[PDB]
Amino acid sequence: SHMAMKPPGAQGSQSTYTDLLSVIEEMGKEIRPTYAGSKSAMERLKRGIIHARALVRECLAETERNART
Amino acid sequence: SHMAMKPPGAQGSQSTYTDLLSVIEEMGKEIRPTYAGSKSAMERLKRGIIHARALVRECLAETERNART
Repeated sequence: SHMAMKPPGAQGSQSTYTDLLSVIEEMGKEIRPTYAGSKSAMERLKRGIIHARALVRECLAETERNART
Repeated sequence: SHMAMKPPGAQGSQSTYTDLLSVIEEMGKEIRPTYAGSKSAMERLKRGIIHARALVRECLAETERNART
């Protein structure tokens, strides 16, 4: 683990993978309307997990070949 | 069958990023009690996004070194 209290933001210029970074936040913000009983935002929140589940799965393939530090 | 194959760890070279694939689905399980008004589960859902977004930017460090899309 790494608690980035002093981060570089991200700046990982890899759009297809940065979709994953985006989706985490898109869900993260729409947790509040979901919690307020909005099934519309809840369905979007779910669909974010499906989107991000596929995102990680596809990236795993080349990240296996990458695995850099 | 179902369009969601789950490989735990074939080649050991995507291991920290495999944890992220777990976190995605573990946010998926928090959605239903969050929507049902459970503030504890909602906090676990948000802290799931905090965990997930961290793991993405951890990889973005090495993923900017990579350049596909």
